[PDB]
Amino acid sequence: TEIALIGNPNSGKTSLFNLITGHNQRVGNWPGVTVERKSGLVKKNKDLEIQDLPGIYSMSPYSPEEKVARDYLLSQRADSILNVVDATNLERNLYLTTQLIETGIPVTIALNMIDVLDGQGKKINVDKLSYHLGVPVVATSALKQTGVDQVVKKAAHTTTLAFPIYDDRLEAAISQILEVLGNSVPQRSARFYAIKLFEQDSLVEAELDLSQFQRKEIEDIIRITEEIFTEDAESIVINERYAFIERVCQMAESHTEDF
Ligand SMILES: CNc1ccccc1C(=O)O[C@H]1C(=O)[C@H](n2cnc3c(=O)[nH]c(N)nc32)O[C@@H]1COP(=O)(O)OP(=O)(O)NP(=O)(O)O
Ligand SMILES: [Mg+2]
Repeated sequence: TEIALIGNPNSGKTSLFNLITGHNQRVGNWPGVTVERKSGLVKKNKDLEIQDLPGIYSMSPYSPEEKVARDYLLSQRADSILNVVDATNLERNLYLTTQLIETGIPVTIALNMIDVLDGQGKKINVDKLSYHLGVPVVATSALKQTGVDQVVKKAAHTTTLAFPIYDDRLEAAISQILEVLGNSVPQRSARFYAIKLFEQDSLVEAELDLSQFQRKEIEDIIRITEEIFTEDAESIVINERYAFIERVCQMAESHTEDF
């Protein structure tokens, strides 16, 4: 079982990797430490091979190091994404998370640096956060060495799909683009690609070898949807992503009992 450590730079990926595998890979207090993939067997379960990757802020990234993690993800090798999330910068970290879920590779969140959040006198409702994100979440600290074995066990158990649901009208366009795509994208990641094409992402547009006919249909779908939303395609998706994350964070900061 192949488990990939994916998350923003400086979120504690390698720190967790080292704890999990017994390795002593490079860890530092600045973003951009890890620059290539490192594999290692999980000590407590030798059937699992975990992968340390350079940090990434989104799936439309701006450095060669970020490209290593993106290419790795879209190569379809991973069985599990162990998404390492900085608990003290939750909203910013969840941007990538929502794109990761869209790849259809099951996501498990290591809600890391929980000890820092503790010292800030702050709290995250782990169960609400997991419920609204539709993924398992385990609070971890690579510093205090807590939750680490638990989150790996959980990630492993996901390899044996709910996505963030946006505005109906955007969902209608994503479904239309999915139809146009057919088998021209890997089935598991289809939604990730459909959304990126809606956004007119340069990388995805160059990567996929779509026919003129597919491209014209997608163009027409985008134009129709922009007129429906009275907003440009790029903004539609970014805003939907932001609104989803905002709702999620408000749930995550809510410690009231649900009756
Ligand atoms: C006391 N440690 C720190 C507390 C706050 C900010 C930085 C540090 C620090 O001395 O450095 C690393 C570490 O110990 C610290 N750290 C990691 N996990 C925890 C954690 O769970 N709690 C605390 N307090 N600090 C943690 O964060 C820093 C980043 O860790 P990684 O290099 O593992 O991050 P990455 O995701 O692999 N970056 P990249 O390769 O994608 O560029
Ligand atoms: Mg690292």
